[PDB]
Amino acid sequence: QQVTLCEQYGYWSGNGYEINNNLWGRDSATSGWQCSYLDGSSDSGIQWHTTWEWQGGQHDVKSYVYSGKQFPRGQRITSINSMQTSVSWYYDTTNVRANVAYDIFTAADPNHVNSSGDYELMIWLAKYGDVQPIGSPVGTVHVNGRNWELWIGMNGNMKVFSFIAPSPLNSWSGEVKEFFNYLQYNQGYPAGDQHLIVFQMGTEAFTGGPATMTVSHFSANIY
Repeated sequence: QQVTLCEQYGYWSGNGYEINNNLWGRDSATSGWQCSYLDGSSDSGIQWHTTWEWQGGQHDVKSYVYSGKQFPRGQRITSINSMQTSVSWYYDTTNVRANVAYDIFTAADPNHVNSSGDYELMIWLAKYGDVQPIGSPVGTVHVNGRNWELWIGMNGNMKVFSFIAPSPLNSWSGEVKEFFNYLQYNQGYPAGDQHLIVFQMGTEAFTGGPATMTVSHFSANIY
């Protein structure tokens, strides 16, 4: 398809969802391109896909195109009752260096710019090739009925918690409050002083292609 977004930061919004052709790191590449496509949307979720090829800058993310759930600013993490989400996705080739991940920012200032936060929570449903999260792994943790390798890193002032699935999860239904709750009581995360800034699902593309990630369904319910 209904909408095609090939420009850097090309953007679509509808039904409480959005897509951003978020090619933030494209200058790191020696060549390449990427488009994002809206296949359909309703109040209950969005269907979209992205196709890309990127070369050069081996360890650099070229893009994190995403579908975001829209929500009002000002929701304190401990006051949020549910951050339920469901996704089904597939890559047309595994011969890429890329991941599939949720990206979530929180900040003490509820009006923080949406490109960062005081804290970042990532949930990596798949990783292809030798790509690795920021920081270092601290062990396996059991969260929301599944096991994850937890990585902790620092990007400027922002502390980053990345939960990595042990094998690709092409379909996942989760309660993201369980991840914040785990962090609150095991990693010193000050959830009572933090507010939700973004809630996104997408793919970080490093190198390879042409490759397509198709998202058959993405939805979230935040209240």
